[PDB]
Amino acid sequence: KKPLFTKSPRNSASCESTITLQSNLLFTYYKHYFAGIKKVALIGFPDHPNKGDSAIYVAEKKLLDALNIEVVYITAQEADYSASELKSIISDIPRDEFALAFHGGGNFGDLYPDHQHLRELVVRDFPSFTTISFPQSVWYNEQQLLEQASILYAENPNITLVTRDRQSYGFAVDAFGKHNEVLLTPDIVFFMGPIPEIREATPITHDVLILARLDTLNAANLTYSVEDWLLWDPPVAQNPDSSFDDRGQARYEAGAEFLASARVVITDRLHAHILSTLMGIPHIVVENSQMGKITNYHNTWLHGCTLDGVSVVVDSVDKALSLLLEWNEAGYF
Amino acid sequence: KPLFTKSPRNSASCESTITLQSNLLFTYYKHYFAGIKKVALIGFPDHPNKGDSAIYVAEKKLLDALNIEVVYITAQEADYSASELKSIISDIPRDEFALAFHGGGNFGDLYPDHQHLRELVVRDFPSFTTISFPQSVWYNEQQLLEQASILYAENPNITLVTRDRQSYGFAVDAFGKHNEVLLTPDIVFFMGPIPEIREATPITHDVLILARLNAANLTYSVEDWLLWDPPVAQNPDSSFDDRGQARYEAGAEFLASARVVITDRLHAHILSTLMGIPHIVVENSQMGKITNYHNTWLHGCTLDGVSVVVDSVDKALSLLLEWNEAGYF
Ligand SMILES: [Zn+2]
Repeated sequence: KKPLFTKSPRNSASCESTITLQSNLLFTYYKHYFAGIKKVALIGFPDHPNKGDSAIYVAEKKLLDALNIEVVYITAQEADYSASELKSIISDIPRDEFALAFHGGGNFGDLYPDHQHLRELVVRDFPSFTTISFPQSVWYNEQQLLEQASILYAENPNITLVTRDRQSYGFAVDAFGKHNEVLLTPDIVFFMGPIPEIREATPITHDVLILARLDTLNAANLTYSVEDWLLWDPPVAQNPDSSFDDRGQARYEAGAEFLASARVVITDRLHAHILSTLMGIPHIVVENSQMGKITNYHNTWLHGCTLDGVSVVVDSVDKALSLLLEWNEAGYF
Repeated sequence: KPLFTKSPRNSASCESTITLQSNLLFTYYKHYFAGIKKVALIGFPDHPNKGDSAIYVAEKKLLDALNIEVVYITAQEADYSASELKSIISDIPRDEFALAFHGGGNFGDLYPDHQHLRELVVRDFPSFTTISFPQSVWYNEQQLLEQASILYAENPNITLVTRDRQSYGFAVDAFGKHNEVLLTPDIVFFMGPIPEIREATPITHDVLILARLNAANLTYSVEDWLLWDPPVAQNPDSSFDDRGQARYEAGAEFLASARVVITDRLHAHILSTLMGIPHIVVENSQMGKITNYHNTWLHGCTLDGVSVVVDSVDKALSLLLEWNEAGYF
């Protein structure tokens, strides 16, 4: 009953509506495109410390569970991929009940040839199945790399590409839109819905958390942490005998608790921004890169969460601190 | 009972696609019309184009489904009255009233009057929930784009809805700094499957060529659905609703008179899809008048017996014959 953002109740209603909209669109799109599917192989599981990519995995599980679809196989990298093992797993499954699902996020571009290569390997071993991605960021600065990657999608018109932001959508359409369906949906993590439970369960350890690149102790009676949520990793994730699911769950929960430790967050990471929004943690986001790592997504989907006490975007970390103080005297956290 | 009876398996795929588009329209507009009870429709198409009138009826249908009443309609500047609209909304709470821009292809170089009416209405009535029905949007001329951009920059509350990929990309680059821009299906898909009017209309010709070999035994008509107009639409004492309804129904019956349609019009293509009439679509222009929309939304209706796109009218005839011997119509 109570607002997601306590301390900014009227503005909270607008962002809660926006969360619900994104969650419904995800369901509506994926219910349709997974019609008839009962079992799925997940391709490109993020077996590495990035908290946002693991949160993407958990939200993918949640959506698949909501559609009564079972994950019967997972591959992270080429090294752990086995065509024989996957061939045997799907031998007993009717063709129209099985799909290939590409793990979403920012794994489609110049910097991610291994992720693309795994997609190529799996689709060519198992062609003519319902094949679709979870919502991706997509961009190639280099034509040569784009031309290479385009052959897979041209030769397999059944593959449906899902993008999560307007710039990725426009790029995907121009590059692959002749042969493949291209969609624009929200980021899958919004299917988790409001998750204030974890905000309330986690004890507050600092007043502010700075999850961004850089110091200045403006002593307005506020403690702060300048930690990075990359690098460090839950011990369970470091275990080789642990399952993919265990690693992804642990990394998601760890990342969520990490943000919950503060009353306000300053961040330049998209999924620190997304998760804080879902948990009802007030936060300022810093767009300090070119490209648009934050702003491409934000301007596509989150206009309704762009409010005082909820979430705001600024062009620098110094601007974030200034606004933080206004929020403090306003009592937004 | 399939929508496309002579292509039952392929019909299922296109019916799903219709349902998807209808649900997205509802989901988006339910959200963005939250709290709204009454609406003024701006840019009503008071002219013979059948597709634009079909857009109007679908707009009515959606508004009715959200329990929203249309309390005012303006087609052109000549019939617009600020005083009349001001008095109509005087007793309505601010947050219960919205301005709704009539959708379709009325946003670009060729449509300065449509844009001008939008400018007039928003500046007389600023700070209301303001949103468009799904539009096609493109400006070839920078000078015209720059002029039209001022309205949307000065009124950040306006939400722009586009109906295709290219329009969305254009709208985003041009207006995306200040305004929300959406990509939804074309509003006419909220009508859902309408085979009733296909079944009610008697077949007059075998083929209808609605665009710019004969025997083996196929009759054909090369009519244009512009120009001619139901007599009720020509009546000045008729209401906007009557004209729009009549023009929609007339356009629908016109397509229903054939067993197959060849067309180069987007809404002949859309309506034929909804009615379950097999048809071939011809993309004979440069702009992508058909293909921008089709490739955004209708991959699932791109099947034999349902609907196919080709680059010329000659190609359409060739495929028609394959469909005839297959028995797709
Ligand atoms: Zn004028």
